[PDB]
Amino acid sequence: PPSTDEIAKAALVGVYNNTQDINGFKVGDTIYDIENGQPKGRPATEDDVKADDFGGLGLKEVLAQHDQSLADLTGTVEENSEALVKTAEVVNDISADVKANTAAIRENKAATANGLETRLADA
Amino acid sequence: PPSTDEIAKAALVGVYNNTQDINGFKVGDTIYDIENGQPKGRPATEDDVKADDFGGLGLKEVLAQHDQSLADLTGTVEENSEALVKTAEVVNDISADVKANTAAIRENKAATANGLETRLADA
Amino acid sequence: PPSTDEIAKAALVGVYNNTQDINGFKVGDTIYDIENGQPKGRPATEDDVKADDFGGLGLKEVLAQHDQSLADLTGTVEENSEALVKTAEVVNDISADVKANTAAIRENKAATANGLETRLADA
Repeated sequence: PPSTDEIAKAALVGVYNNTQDINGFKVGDTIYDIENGQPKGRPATEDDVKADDFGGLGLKEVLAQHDQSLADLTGTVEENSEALVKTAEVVNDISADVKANTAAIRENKAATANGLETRLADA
Repeated sequence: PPSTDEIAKAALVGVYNNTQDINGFKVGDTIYDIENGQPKGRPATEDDVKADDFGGLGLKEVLAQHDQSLADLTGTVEENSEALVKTAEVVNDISADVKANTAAIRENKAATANGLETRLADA
Repeated sequence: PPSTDEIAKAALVGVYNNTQDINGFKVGDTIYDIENGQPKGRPATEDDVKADDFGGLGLKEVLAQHDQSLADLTGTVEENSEALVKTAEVVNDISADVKANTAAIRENKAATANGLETRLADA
């Protein structure tokens, strides 16, 4: 069987490894495992750091980076939403002016006494 | 050296601390450390909660909040993408009408017997 | 009291559980607890997997999924930002053409000798 002493040491080493998973590690930090039922330390190299799923940052630090990313990205998305509204307002305005002008173009597309005397004269 | 008993107790306390990191803690939860090689508990105060990198939420809960944020933010981004397409369609439509009207404005910008008788008469 | 042996075993089991929280588990993985101060294993069923807050993925894997989501979503948001700029440029262009045409429509909306002789004749 494993003695109480071996169990205890394996638990302590396990705890250390989870603590590095949570809090991160860097070049030169001790990395521990169990060998001959004894804890054995060696220094983390840059290869160990690169082999870690998150480059040794630890879960807490990656989560903090995600908080910053989320807040920043939400800010850009908010700026884009407002730009969309402003653009839609302008476009509707332009849509009214193009129709008013169309109607104007349509509209502007408009294109005895004698016997007595004789007897006397005879004398 | 540290006895088996001290190793075991330090491992148990280490486990408890990682478990609080993962699952969170709140005011009044016991916080444990090792003193004189013995585990020692004290109550978490609001100062301890505030001093934690994630306010005592724990890694699981912060990750759940990130799941909700991601799903919500992706929904807004999806709404913005569709608004963009609808806006582009309308704008292209307007772009066709402004050119048709321009051409119309261009186009509408258009702006013996006698001797015998005598001898007789003599008589 | 709890013996050193019980403390050690409880620490080892605690470590295993945190390690599954961090790294994930799947159907058929051993799940351990403490019973009669002894560690006791049983196989994870699909019910256990479903009962886990993240379906047994583990914190590292959920964080990796969040990295992929963040990078992808940031890419869409970047595409939307550029589409917005291109749309705004086009709209401003159209806004200039609608005003030029308006002014054109306005402008095109334009709509003794005798006594001597007698004495002689008498002879």
